Amino acid sequence: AIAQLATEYVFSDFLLKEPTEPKFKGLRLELAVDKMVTCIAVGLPLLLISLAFAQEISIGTQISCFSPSSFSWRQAAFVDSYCWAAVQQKNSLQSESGNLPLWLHKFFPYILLLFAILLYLPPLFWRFAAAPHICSDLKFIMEELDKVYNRAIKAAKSARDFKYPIVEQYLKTKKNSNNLIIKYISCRLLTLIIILLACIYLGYYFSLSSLSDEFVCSIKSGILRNDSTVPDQFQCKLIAVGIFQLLSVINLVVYVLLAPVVVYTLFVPFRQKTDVLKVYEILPTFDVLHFKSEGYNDLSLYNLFLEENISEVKSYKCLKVLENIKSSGQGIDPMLLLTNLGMI
Amino acid sequence: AIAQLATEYVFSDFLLKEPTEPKFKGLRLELAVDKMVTCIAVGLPLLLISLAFAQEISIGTQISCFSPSSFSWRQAAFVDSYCWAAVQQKNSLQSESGNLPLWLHKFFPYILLLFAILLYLPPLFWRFAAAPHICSDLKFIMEELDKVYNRAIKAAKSARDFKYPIVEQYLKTKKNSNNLIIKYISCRLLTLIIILLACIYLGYYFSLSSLSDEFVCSIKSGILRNDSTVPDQFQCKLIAVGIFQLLSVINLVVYVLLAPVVVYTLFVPFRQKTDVLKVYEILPTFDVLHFKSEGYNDLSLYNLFLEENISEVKSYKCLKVLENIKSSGQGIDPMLLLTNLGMI
Amino acid sequence: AIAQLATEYVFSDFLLKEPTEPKFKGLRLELAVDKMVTCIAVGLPLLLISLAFAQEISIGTQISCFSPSSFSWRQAAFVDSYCWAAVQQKNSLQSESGNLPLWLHKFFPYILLLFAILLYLPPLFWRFAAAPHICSDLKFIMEELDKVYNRAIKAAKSARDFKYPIVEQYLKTKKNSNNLIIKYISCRLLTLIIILLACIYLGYYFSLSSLSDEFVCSIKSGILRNDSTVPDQFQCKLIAVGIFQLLSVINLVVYVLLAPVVVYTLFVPFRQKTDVLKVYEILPTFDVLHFKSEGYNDLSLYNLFLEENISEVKSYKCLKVLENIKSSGQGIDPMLLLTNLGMI
Amino acid sequence: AIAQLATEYVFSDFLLKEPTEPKFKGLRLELAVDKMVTCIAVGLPLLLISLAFAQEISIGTQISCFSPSSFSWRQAAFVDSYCWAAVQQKNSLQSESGNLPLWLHKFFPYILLLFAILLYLPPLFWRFAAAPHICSDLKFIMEELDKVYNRAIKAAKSARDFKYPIVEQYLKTKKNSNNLIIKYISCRLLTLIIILLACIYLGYYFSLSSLSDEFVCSIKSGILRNDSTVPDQFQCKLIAVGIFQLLSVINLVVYVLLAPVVVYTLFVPFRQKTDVLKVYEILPTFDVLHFKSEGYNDLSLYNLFLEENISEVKSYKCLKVLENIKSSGQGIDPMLLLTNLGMI
Ligand SMILES: CC(C)CCC[C@@H](C)[C@H]1CC[C@H]2[C@@H]3CC=C4C[C@@H](O)CC[C@]4(C)[C@H]3CC[C@]12C
Ligand SMILES: CC(C)CCC[C@@H](C)[C@H]1CC[C@H]2[C@@H]3CC=C4C[C@@H](O)CC[C@]4(C)[C@H]3CC[C@]12C
Ligand SMILES: CC(C)CCC[C@@H](C)[C@H]1CC[C@H]2[C@@H]3CC=C4C[C@@H](O)CC[C@]4(C)[C@H]3CC[C@]12C
Ligand SMILES: CC(C)CCC[C@@H](C)[C@H]1CC[C@H]2[C@@H]3CC=C4C[C@@H](O)CC[C@]4(C)[C@H]3CC[C@]12C
Ligand SMILES: CC(C)CCC[C@@H](C)[C@H]1CC[C@H]2[C@@H]3CC=C4C[C@@H](O)CC[C@]4(C)[C@H]3CC[C@]12C
Ligand SMILES: CC(C)CCC[C@@H](C)[C@H]1CC[C@H]2[C@@H]3CC=C4C[C@@H](O)CC[C@]4(C)[C@H]3CC[C@]12C
Ligand SMILES: CC(C)CCC[C@@H](C)[C@H]1CC[C@H]2[C@@H]3CC=C4C[C@@H](O)CC[C@]4(C)[C@H]3CC[C@]12C
Ligand SMILES: CC(C)CCC[C@@H](C)[C@H]1CC[C@H]2[C@@H]3CC=C4C[C@@H](O)CC[C@]4(C)[C@H]3CC[C@]12C
Ligand SMILES: *[C@@H]1O[C@H](CO)[C@@H](O)[C@H](O)[C@H]1NC(C)=O
Ligand SMILES: *[C@@H]1O[C@H](CO)[C@@H](O)[C@H](O)[C@H]1NC(C)=O
Ligand SMILES: *[C@@H]1O[C@H](CO)[C@@H](O)[C@H](O)[C@H]1NC(C)=O
Ligand SMILES: *[C@@H]1O[C@H](CO)[C@@H](O)[C@H](O)[C@H]1NC(C)=O
Repeated sequence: AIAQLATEYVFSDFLLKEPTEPKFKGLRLELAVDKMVTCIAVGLPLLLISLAFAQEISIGTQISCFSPSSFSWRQAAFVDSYCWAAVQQKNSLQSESGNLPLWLHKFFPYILLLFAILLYLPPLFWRFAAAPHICSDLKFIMEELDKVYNRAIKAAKSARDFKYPIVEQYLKTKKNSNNLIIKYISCRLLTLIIILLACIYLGYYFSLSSLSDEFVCSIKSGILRNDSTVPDQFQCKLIAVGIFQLLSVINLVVYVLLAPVVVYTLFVPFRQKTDVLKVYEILPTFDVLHFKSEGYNDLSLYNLFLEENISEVKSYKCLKVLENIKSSGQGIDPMLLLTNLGMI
Repeated sequence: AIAQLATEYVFSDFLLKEPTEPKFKGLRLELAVDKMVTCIAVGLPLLLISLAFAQEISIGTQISCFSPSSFSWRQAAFVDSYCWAAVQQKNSLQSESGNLPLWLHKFFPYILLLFAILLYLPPLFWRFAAAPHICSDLKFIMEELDKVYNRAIKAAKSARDFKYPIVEQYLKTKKNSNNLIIKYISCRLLTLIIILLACIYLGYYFSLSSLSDEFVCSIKSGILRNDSTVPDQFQCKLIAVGIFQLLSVINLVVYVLLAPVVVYTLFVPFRQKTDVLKVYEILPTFDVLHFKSEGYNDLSLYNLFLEENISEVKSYKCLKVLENIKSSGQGIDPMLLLTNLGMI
Repeated sequence: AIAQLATEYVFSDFLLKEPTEPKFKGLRLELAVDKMVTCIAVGLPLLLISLAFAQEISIGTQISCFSPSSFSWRQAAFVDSYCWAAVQQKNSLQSESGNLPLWLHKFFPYILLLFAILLYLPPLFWRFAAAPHICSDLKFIMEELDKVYNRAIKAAKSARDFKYPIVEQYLKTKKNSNNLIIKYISCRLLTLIIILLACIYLGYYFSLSSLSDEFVCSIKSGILRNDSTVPDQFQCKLIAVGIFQLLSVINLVVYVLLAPVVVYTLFVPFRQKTDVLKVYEILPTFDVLHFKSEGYNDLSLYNLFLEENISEVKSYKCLKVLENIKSSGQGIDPMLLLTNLGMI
Repeated sequence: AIAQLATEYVFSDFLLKEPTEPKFKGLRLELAVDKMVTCIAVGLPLLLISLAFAQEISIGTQISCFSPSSFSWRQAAFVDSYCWAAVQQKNSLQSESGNLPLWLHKFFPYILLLFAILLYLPPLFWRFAAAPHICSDLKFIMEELDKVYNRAIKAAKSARDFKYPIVEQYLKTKKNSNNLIIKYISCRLLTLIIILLACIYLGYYFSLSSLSDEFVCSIKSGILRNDSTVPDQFQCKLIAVGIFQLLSVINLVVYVLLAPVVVYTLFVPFRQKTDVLKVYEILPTFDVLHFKSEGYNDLSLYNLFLEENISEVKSYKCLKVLENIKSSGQGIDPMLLLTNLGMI
């Protein structure tokens, strides 16, 4: 039913499932905006496919040819099925709009499924190629941040009663390499191109005259070519073409609204803001150097992933509340850190 | 069946599922009133869609055109399907009420699903954008309250046998920022606007003459335009239009009753009452300062979320019972706190 | 529905399920490229089979013979079923394209299923014959790497405050044996041959005239051979043949794009690059000798499997970050290793 | 659907499920070749049964008798059902090929299911009679091997810083008894005989003229015997007989390819090679005596089961890597064993 399709595709965790494995425990591995874009671009065409053939919106068979009254039920069924299979056969049918509109009307669900698959492909390539590496690197970075926070609080407590910046060096090294950012931009660009092509196709499909679904059909090949009792042609109409056009314009609207989001996603350096690591600069055990901005490198992408999935880090949360309290400046950062006692 | 739909949509945890993740363990992340509003506004139109096409209420096909007796079954089926697809084609049909009523009668389930999706969108935006931040902040606040309660009871026990207000400073800082409250008000306002538009549409749909479902249909395009055996027109009726109007007025009543709730929700400062933190003011380790009221800021929203999901805090429950006992004044707050022995 | 099939076969973990057993905990046991190739080559033909007979794309029965009007419904049904069963019987039918096109049109789903099974066979043979051995060997290798890393860090810590290369000897011994690599190459080659044969078949099927689906059928055997009221022949058409050809060309395109991937897979020594063990050469407890390259031996395959599933090793990750930091050369490898404190 | 059947029967763990009980944790209890043979021989005929009546390959009803035009739909249905039930009644029908072909055409699914059940019976008898005993014995043997390995490594460590061969005596005793091997050979031989009988039946079924499915049917018993309006006979055809023959030849090919595998399985002593226990002979605590070869006794079968499910033993894996390293001979077996430190 329509409501069942809605529950499956919008109100359920459709493509929102976290990786089912212990390797990525709590790691999104995909930005929220990218996940939203993929979920829409994939589950919208599927939802429209399901809707267009819902038991309520669908009168019945997808084509009716209006055989003569003399024709029996199965003769008329032969006519309808023959014309359905003959939309491909150009000789059989003669339609003013041509045969491409008939092909599109017959295979619209296939085309929507193709667009959905093509849009799901780049996210899958990301999740299967560049996701494990970033997951491992980000897990190491979070562990290092937790360890340095613990060491700093222990030092502060000892004072009240190595020291090498490994994480900073690793981030600096990531500043050079750009394979991950190149893959990310390539997959986003392919998604954008697929969306644009889908928009072109949907606009063309919705621009039809709405009468191209009606085509003339001739079961006059073979032994029936010279038969007399059979009329030279029939009036066939492809039902649900109006529904297809409505859903196609809906998908076109959604995709044109979505494309600016993908373009904004492509410009990762601009998105790289609100320095996540700036909060850690007040730790004595952490060097006061952010050095993450203004670069078409994997460093900006790692900064984005950190700003996305750093809320799960207790040390980061503690430092964030310390920073927020520092806005008033009533107290002292080391005193607040010592009082917090948030090692684990 | 009707009962199955009821069990799925009203008697089950439809959209009442808690976040399936360890990050939010026991945190609602959504006020009870907001959750009720979203659940109604989403699962009502879906329930009505399912009901309108239930196997019992539905006689059968959604349109019947009453072809002549001479017409065969599949000729009549062609007529019915053609008219179903031609509700869009204005030239084919001539109805007194126009063609918009026919469009609405055909696509009412789609319109209800659209309203449900549009009403579910703002809650989803909230849960995916502003929910993680408030979850982390509120978890930190609850942990700080538990820790300060433990410290105060330990101090009392030591007396019988830092001290910095970090949580108060954090709340004071939240008094300034307003991004969360702005997002909350924006999503509530969008929900209200969607509800009002849905009410307008449902009132228009229910105000129809009830005879607009009957339209005249002409299969007279193409080779059949000059055919003689076919009548110039047919009498088609869109079945289930009365059911659609009944369910639409039901949804209109529900939404007009719900809109005052959304308006009341918009005025969060008025809702900010029954100070949750007032109970903690009797703790020696906690400063006697509430400072949370009369502000279009995130502080009021945090106060609401606390008053919502603070019952899970054992220290808060203990302080609440101490406060309630203090109404009589027979005993002493520190003595009762020491006797409680409710560290964990 | 079409969307359900898509969810099952592309958006779900179809053939992507990890081995359901404690023996292989986190071990892929199959390279990512090989898994992708198998998943495509298997779940594409199945998806096309499901699509070709979807409730929306399918008009109805797969063959209609257009019995005379005098014929009753069940007489026409007998004609259709007889011709469906007589596509095999060459005498009954006379078609210009022959009888092989009719066989193919009738049994296309069977042929796609056969290709899917034949393509799934070599992966299954691998997973049931050569997977347990490589799993055990690789688990031992990872355990040895973890143990040597722990010993090296313990030695470094002791200095700050046996020694036999068992793993290196085992890898060197693997350099000689080649049964695993021979099995891998044989299964890949069989997969490639099956893909090529499938491409040949699909090209032949798509090269048909598109009118071979229309064949002449004669129910004139037995008592009906000399019957007069029955016409000497009927015009039968195999519906969905156009859909079969469309999906067959789609599968042909996918398989021709996939075959280069399989050919590249066959050349494992070229794939053996980015020495995984090179990072471990900086450990005092590990001998400085890689000795893994330029060989049609199981050593290259083991190197590939290591480069695939070594990210799960904490010691390997730590050594990798040490290597990446060494690019700048600011610090010292032993000092960084001591500071890391990543025993477990 | 066809793809669903494929997923259930070839791509899923059909009859590949490990024993669902804690008694056999990780013990196959069935050789890989035997499991493959059983899985094929059982799930192939079931798959063919499901395929032959798939919603796509099946035109409709399994028999059509071509009643006269004067006959009504339910008169024709009576004719078809009567002939379907009268394939057994020899007097009613007169077919050139006889009545056995009609029996076979009607009950082919039953015959395939019978063959599948008969082939599944011997494996079930094994798993319910001789599997628990071998499971217990093999678990004891693995535990003894682990214990002796632990004792030997402990002795080596003590030197660096009872002694009775219970397992060897148990294996020697198993050398005498042969009940398990006799049961194994009997079940394999019964499986082979069932496969041969199935091949005979399938060859006979596929050797039919392909026109035996067409039989003459006479509804002329009872009050209708002397009725005039009813024709003396009808032309009935059993649909799907061609599909049955195709699938039967497929099953015949599979079974003839499989029978050599079963014959090779029967010769267990030849399969008994690559002495698993030879690796343990280098342990000081283990006597240097294999004494397992060249015997129609349970010892060879136990050797096969060990070679199958010994990879799960850490001590065996360690000894195997020690053996492989000994190929070069660079080091010493006791030194390598001491350095390994693989007690558990
Ligand atoms: C997804 C991508 C590939 C879709 C590409 C656009 C498709 C949907 C449409 C939009 C405009 C279309 C073209 C418009 C006009 C003509 C001229 C005609 O004489 C032949 C077909 C041809 C050349 C059409 C082919 C298909 C076409 C290119
Ligand atoms: C992503 C955005 C830009 C998509 C907007 C849809 C655009 C591309 C659509 C809307 C209307 C469409 C046009 C409608 C009609 C025709 C006439 C036909 O003979 C050739 C294609 C052509 C000229 C179409 C080309 C594509 C088109 C311009
Ligand atoms: C969800 C929102 C967009 C719904 C908006 C209201 C819809 C349901 C209805 C209510 C009143 C309607 C209008 C009433 C009268 C007319 C005048 C007529 O000559 C053209 C249509 C037009 C202009 C209608 C368009 C659709 C309309 C605006
Ligand atoms: C949220 C609350 C206010 C909704 C209450 C429903 C109201 C808005 C409904 C109920 C009856 C409706 C009217 C019924 C009939 C017509 C005549 C038509 O030619 C134009 C629209 C118009 C004038 C409708 C406008 C909307 C309407 C006034
Ligand atoms: C999967 C593998 C086995 C498929 C092999 C190719 C199949 C699909 C096709 C492609 C070309 C075909 C051949 C083309 C021409 C002829 C000549 C004709 O007089 C008899 C059939 C015969 C000999 C065909 C047999 C089937 C054939 C070989
Ligand atoms: C893997 C790649 C190479 C596959 C590409 C498809 C090729 C092999 C296909 C496409 C068109 C096909 C041809 C189409 C028509 C005929 C005529 C027929 O009488 C014999 C087979 C023959 C000659 C086919 C042989 C195979 C063929 C050449
Ligand atoms: C599974 C086992 C039992 C199958 C045994 C073979 C079956 C399928 C077939 C193969 C050959 C067949 C026989 C061939 C010829 C005749 C002679 C005829 O006048 C009576 C039936 C009889 C005697 C057939 C009986 C059934 C038969 C034995
Ligand atoms: C396991 C292997 C050997 C099976 C190979 C199938 C063999 C046994 C099949 C293939 C063709 C079959 C023959 C086909 C036709 C007839 C004629 C009939 O009047 C008696 C049975 C008889 C003589 C069949 C006996 C069995 C048969 C020889
Ligand atoms: C049909 O009859 C015409 C008469 O002109 C003839 O040309 C044609 O070949 C016939 N077709 C068939 C299929 O017999
Ligand atoms: C139908 O016949 C009329 C007669 O006036 C003619 O004008 C019209 O073009 C014909 N239509 C078709 C589709 O042939
Ligand atoms: C049909 O009648 C013809 C007349 O020539 C005869 O040859 C043939 O044998 C008959 N067929 C049957 C099945 O009785
Ligand atoms: C049918 O009529 C015949 C006439 O010869 C007679 O012999 C036979 O008994 C009748 N059968 C029945 C069932 O009445």
